[PDB]
Amino acid sequence: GSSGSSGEEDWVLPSEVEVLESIYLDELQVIKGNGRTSPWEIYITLHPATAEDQDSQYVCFTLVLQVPAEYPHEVPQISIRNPRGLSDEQIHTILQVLGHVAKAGLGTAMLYELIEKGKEILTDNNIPHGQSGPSSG
Repeated sequence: GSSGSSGEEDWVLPSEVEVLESIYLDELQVIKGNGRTSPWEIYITLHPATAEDQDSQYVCFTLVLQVPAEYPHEVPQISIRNPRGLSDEQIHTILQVLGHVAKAGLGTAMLYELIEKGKEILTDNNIPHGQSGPSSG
């Protein structure tokens, strides 16, 4: 909703990716597009700083980051893929939070950050849902 006859050939989205590809070369995967939207889809599976991790990571979620054409102007579509251990409830929170970070970091690089948050979030709700019913309420 903004008359945009023409802008500039600048994009920070890629400027940040070129770096991430070096750090999370494998820890994260990036995808390119074509056409007008040419949305860049990126995936990554974060894990808690739990001890057992040393061997295996029971809980894990492939943080999906879909960077549209507007980006950064437009926050990347955040979605939890292959949510292990986490429940519909927990997952819901992860998204809401992760999203907040983006909206707050609009116009500027956020992807990198958005990812970090995911790690922390889980760290807290690492343990799987036990007894049915929220203790607090």
